[PDB]
Amino acid sequence: VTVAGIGCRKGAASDAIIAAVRAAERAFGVTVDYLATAPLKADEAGLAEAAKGLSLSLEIVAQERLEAVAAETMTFSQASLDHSGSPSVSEAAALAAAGAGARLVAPRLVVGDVTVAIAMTSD
Amino acid sequence: VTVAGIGCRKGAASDAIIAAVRAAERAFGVTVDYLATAPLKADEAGLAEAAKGLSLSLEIVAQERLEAVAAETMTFSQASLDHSGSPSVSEAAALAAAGAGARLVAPRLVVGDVTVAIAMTSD
Repeated sequence: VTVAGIGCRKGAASDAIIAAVRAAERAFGVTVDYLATAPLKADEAGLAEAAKGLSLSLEIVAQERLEAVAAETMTFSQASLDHSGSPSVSEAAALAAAGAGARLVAPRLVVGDVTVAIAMTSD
Repeated sequence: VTVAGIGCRKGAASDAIIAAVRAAERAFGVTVDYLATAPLKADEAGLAEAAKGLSLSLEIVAQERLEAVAAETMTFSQASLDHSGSPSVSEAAALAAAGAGARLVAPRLVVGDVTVAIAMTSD
């Protein structure tokens, strides 16, 4: 199971998100079967519409859960990230939705101004 | 793990959703640790804000996944629902987010015009 964590600036078109996910799939040789995000801000419709377009489920991960995941990856689950220290918001969202013990399999990707983080889980 | 599937009419206040979830918790003797919904319609902000207020994650379950779950519960997983035939949209959302083999543990609840379906999973 592979999760794509999505971050974007307030006011992002659904087709920009869709393009970003499919570009991530091609660039990394993965196939996303689940979408994830942090608590969405002022604009929220673009991301929800893109999940519909991609025919994928979306998990809007609570801030408490994001914080927990970020804390875990800095203590004993440091093998979950492929960079130093704290995960980014999108990275922590993908890892939270992925669950235990997921890991990040690709470097942080920005396509336009949509951030895509890919995580894969144990199974 | 216990999932509450949420359905509401277009234009529902976040506090109405919150009230509905906490009333479900009290009425059934459960504690919701995960929220779920069907592809959201014209209004979408009320439900996302309520998950933030309840400090719970939300899964917006894709229509393909909802259909699959509804199909499963009418074939061999009929023990997942406590009524006859097809699950409701909220029931199928809660069961999808809950995963395999969840079951519905409480009857369909409406509080105001917010529908709440509670599912519990194997673990």
